[PDB]
This record gives sequence, structure tokens and C-alpha cells, in this order.
Amino acid sequence: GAPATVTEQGEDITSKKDRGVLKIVKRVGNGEETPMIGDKVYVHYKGKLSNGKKFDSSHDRNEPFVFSLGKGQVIKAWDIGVATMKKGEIAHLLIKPEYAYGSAGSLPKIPSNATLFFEIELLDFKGE
Ligand SMILES: C=C[C@H]1CN(Cc2ccccn2)C(=O)[C@@H]2CCC[C@H]1N2[S@](=O)c1cc(Cl)cc(Cl)c1
Repeated sequence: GAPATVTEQGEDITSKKDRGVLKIVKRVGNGEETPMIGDKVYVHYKGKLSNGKKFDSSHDRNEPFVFSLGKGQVIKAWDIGVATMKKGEIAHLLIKPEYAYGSAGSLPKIPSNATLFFEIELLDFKGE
């Protein structure tokens, strides 16, 4: 399925080249510009654990998730990954725990040492 495919066929987008965050572009977005640090970014996403369970979805809430890029308001992989996306792009990310919740995990659903899968859509990005 999609998690296996990004595991086996994704591109390493980390600065360290440690394979901690792999990406596939599923839908090409608009033009060449990616967001800049501090931009307000609007995303839709779904996340799955390695046991196949969906653990989160913005679609199911009927509202996007909004954060300021590059500020550690999200897991490291999201700051790295969304920074690579164009407006309108849909991507898959496959994230080792060092770029997510590490050994701590995150109650209630994310265990220790969890590799995570996301599908993300970058809806919009704006400076403030
Ligand atoms: C509102 C949910 C955010 C939570 N965070 C930031 C964060 C803040 C505080 C505690 C744990 N994570 C995040 O960095 C990432 C990426 C952005 C989307 C969501 N998460 S994960 O999908 C997530 C989903 C759910 Cl249901 C619970 C948790 Cl602990 C984490």
C-alpha cells in the first residue's frame, strides 16, 4: 500500500541524508514557489501508524490544520516536509521517530518509537 511504497520508493529530503523523512509527490502543485519560514501554512492531512491504524485526519474535522512554518510548532518532519511543497501539492511522507515523537510517543494513539505515514495537501501559505 501507500506506506510501503513511500518506504521503498521515496526520496530522502533530510539535510543530514539520514533517510529519516522520505517523500513522494502525488500531485504536482502550482509554479515553483514553496513557503518561507514563518509563513502561515494551511494543510489537510491524514496520518497512519505502522500497524495500519488511522490516528488523525483534518478532513474528518472539516477544517484545515494551520501552523507557522519552521517554528517547531509541529514535528520536525512536518517543518522539513511542508517547506518542500508547492501550493496545491499533495505529498506522502514516511517519517522515522527521530523526526516525529521519538521514544516518548504521544498519547493517546502514538506509541514509542513510531514510524509515521502522512498524506499532506498544502492548501495555501501566507506571510503575516
Ligand atoms: C493538532 C495535531 C498536530 C499535533 N502536532 C504538534 C503537537 C503539539 C503538541 C503535542 C503533540 N504534537 C504535530 O506536530 C503533528 C503534525 C501536525 C498535525 C498534528 N500532529 S500528528 O498528526 C498528531 C495527531 C494526533 Cl490525533 C495526536 C498527536 Cl499527539 C499528534
